[PDB]
Amino acid sequence: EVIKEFMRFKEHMEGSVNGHEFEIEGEGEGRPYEGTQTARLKVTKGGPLPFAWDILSPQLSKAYVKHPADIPDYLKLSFPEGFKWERVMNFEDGGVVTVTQDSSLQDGEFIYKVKVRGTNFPSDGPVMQKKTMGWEASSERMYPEDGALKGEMKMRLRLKDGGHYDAEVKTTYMAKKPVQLPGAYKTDIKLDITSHNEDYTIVEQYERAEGRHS
Repeated sequence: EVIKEFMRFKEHMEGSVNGHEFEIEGEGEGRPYEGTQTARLKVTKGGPLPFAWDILSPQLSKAYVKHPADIPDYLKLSFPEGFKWERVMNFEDGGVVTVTQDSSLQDGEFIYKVKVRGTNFPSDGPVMQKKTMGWEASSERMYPEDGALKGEMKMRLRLKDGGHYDAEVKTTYMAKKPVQLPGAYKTDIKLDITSHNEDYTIVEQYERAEGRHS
């Protein structure tokens, strides 16, 4: 089995949000079959970012999702070659983030290359004003479509005030080879920022995800 009970990953992210370019590198580790992982991230160009780290967090690892045996683990099955994913997040106030990402397994470690593009966030919004405080747990609706695996969910970012700032998120996950697509199901996910420096140029995150029938 190429995917061991303990697996590390290395990741590179580049992109821009509202004209601000940046780059981030990260290294993480986790238990793929347990659906858990952590990562140490750092801004390597463009720091400090003038927008909420929260919008980048979900872009930083689907090989780490616990699945019952009766649900094909399409994304795990896709390794070592890997899979690619593209996403769009439509924020309630007009902000948008589109992402393209490549995942592969090279020499016992996952390699992630991510490109993010965010635009149209109001300068007085919670994103550009950094007033968000992490995501509430989500439940992504997974389903096979067009020979790919799709994911649909509304995500809620906590607002420093006490409210929430929402996003309708749509993701397409496509294995590099036609590994077995599963039927429709749901994945409960929770991502936590467990540590960060004041200006978020150094940040640590944890995420637990588990697939279950809907």
